Amino acid sequence: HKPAGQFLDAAIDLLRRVRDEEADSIEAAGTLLADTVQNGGRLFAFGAGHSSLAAQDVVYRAGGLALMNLLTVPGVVGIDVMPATLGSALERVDGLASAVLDSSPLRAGDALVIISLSGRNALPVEMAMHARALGLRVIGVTSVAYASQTTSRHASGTFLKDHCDIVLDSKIAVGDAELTLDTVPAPFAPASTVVTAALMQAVTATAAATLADRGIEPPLLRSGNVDGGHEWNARVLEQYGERIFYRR
Ligand SMILES: O=C(O)[C@H](O)[C@@H](O)[C@H](O)[C@H](O)COP(=O)(O)O
Repeated sequence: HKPAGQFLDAAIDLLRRVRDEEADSIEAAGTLLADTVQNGGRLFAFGAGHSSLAAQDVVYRAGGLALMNLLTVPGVVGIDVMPATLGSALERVDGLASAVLDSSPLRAGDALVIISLSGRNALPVEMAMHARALGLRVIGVTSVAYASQTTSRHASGTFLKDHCDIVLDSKIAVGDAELTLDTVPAPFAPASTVVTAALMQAVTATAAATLADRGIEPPLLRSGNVDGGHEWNARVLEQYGERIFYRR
């Protein structure tokens, strides 16, 4: 009955829904990442604001693939921007996504994951449209419910899900808040980062296992906070440096 238990039970139920409903899509996404690695392509992940947190969770990560890179749009990487409200305004700016993609090392055949719960703003929609125009394969992590219950804020009238090769449904109901209290007018307690981080790890774990099953040793990193982790990782980062853009 207490709020903590209600929230955690809501988050568990959402993870169960992802496990039971998105198993085949997670497999397809992990397979696309493994194909891209095998074929010599690069891997990138993007999200704006709090959707950036799931993208970051798979980059330079203990237990994660060394080959996953972050596509950084300045001002929308997490909520670090001053003022934080500028992050929200930048999600509406047409042309930011193309500036960032065109400057990046992404090329035809690469894979880009785009995390956007709503999928409705100009920046993630444009990011997907322009990435596909550049020949990238695009995986979206998005709550498809928003596409029927909200209006697109992109000029095209379309949502992120309309421009993805693979769509992973992150299930969160409109409002991104799992609890209500009779005395309290706004809902509270968002689970979207819990779910998207979990979805992202399921995808990259699938990619790692798929590489392994093909006789390809997955380039996995170890935690730098267990003795010996940084030495292990140094080997891996050097080995795959050509497709890694967060170090040299
Ligand atoms: O207001 C909210 O819903 C979040 O606090 C906000 O930071 C969100 O994470 C970004 O606006 C990106 O939203 P999308 O994930 O829908 O792209």
